[PDB]
Amino acid sequence: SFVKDFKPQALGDTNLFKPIKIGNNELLHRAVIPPLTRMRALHPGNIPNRDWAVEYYTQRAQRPGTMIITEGAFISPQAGGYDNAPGVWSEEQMVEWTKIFNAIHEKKSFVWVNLWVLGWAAFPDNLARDGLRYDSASDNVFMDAEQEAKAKKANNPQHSLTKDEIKQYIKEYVQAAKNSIAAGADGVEIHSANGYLLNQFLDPHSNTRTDEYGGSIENRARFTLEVVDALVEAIGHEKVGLRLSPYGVFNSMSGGAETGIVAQYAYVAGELEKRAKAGKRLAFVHLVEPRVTNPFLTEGEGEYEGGSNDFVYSIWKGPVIRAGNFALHPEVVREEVKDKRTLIGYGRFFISNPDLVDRLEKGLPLNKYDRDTFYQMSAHGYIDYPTYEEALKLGWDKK
Ligand SMILES: Cc1cc2nc3c(=O)[nH]c(=O)nc-3n(C[C@H](O)[C@H](O)[C@H](O)COP(=O)(O)O)c2cc1C
Ligand SMILES: [Mg+2]
Repeated sequence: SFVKDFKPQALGDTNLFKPIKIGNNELLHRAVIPPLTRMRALHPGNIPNRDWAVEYYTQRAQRPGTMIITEGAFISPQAGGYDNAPGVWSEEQMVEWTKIFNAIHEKKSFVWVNLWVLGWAAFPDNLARDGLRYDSASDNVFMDAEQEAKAKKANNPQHSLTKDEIKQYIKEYVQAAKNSIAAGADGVEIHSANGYLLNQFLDPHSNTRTDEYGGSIENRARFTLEVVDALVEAIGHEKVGLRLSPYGVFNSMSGGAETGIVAQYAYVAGELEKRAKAGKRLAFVHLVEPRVTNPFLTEGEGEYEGGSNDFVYSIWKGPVIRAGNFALHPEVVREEVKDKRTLIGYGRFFISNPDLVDRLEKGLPLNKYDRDTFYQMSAHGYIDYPTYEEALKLGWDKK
C-alpha cells in the first residue's frame, strides 16, 4: 500500500544528503526524525515499552548518521499526564532507554531526548489519581471545553504555577537532561512548542500572569530561557536543542491570529544567538513549519499563507531543523535545503517508512501511514511497516 497520485523525486543530489555537524554528532544526511508520540510506554511507571521500543528505533536508525529525536519523555511525574508516554526520571525507565540508545548508536546513528512537560495538555483525572496538580501558566483560561470538564470532574482545577514550582520544574529538567546523557543520549531537545507548558508561557493567550513570567515578551519568554540556561550550564550547550512552533495553534495556542506572536519568537531566537556569542550556541533550533499548526489532523488541513519562519533565519545563525509535511513535497525540500544550515524533519512518514532516507535519495514509493495506529498499544503500525524490499515482495504495488 504505497501512496498514489504522488510522484517521487530523487533528492540524492541535494544537500539533504550532505554531511553536517550538530553538537558532537556528525550526521551523514539531513533528514531528521522529530519527536513522535506513539503511546506504547508501559503503565504503571511510564516505562519505555520493554518489547517494541528498541526494534522501532533500530528500524529507523538503519541509515547510518541519522539524527533521532526520540518521542516526548516526561521529566518527572508532575510533568507527565499520559499513562502510556515514557519518562526519564526513574531507574526503571533509564534501564530501558539505555537499551534503545545502544541499538541506535550501534547502527551508527544518533539520538536526542526530547524533554516533555504537558502543562494543561495533560489529562486532569490521571493527575488527580496519582495525586498530581493540573499545572499551567494561569487559572482563568483553559485549553478547551472537554478539558475544563475533566478538570472539574476530578476536582483538579487548573493551577497557576508559583515561582518555586517553576524552579522545581527547572530542577527536574537538569536531572532529566543529566540522566539522559548519563545513559548515552547524544543530547536533549527542550520541547517548548505545540502548546505544552513552556509554550503555554510563551503564548499571550495562555499567559495572563503579571509576574516576571508574564505581561510582556521578556517575561513570557523567561521560563523557556531559564531552562535553556539550566541545561546548557549542566550538560553543555553542544548537547542542548530547542523546539518552537511560532504559528502553531495546537493545544489552543495563539498562532498567527496574535499580531505580536512574531515578536514573541524573534525575541527568543535573538537571545539564543546572544548566548551564541558568549561561545554558548545551542546545538540547534527545531521549528515546526507554519504549514502545520495542528500536528493531529489530515495531511494538508491547517496552514498559514500570511506567516513563515524564514524570519528566524535573520536572527539565528546556528543549524535549523524545519518540520511539517515534507515527505510528499520534494520540490519544496529541494529548495529549502539549498540553505547550508537547514535540516528537514519528517514525522508522519518516518512512522510508515523505516527506510525513509533511502526512499528520498532514490525517488521511490512511500509507504502509506495508518492514522489509527499512531497512538495504540500495539506493534502493528509501530514496527511492522515494511522497508522498500519487504513492501515489494509483499506486492504492495498491487502489481
Ligand atoms: C503520531 C504523531 C505523534 C506526534 N507527537 C509529537 C510530540 O509528542 N511532540 C511534538 O512536538 N510533535 C509531535 N508530533 C508532530 C511532529 O513532531 C511533526 O512536527 C509532524 O509530524 C509534522 O511533520 P509531518 O507532516 O512530516 O508528519 C507528532 C506527529 C504524529 C503524526
Ligand atoms: Mg515478488
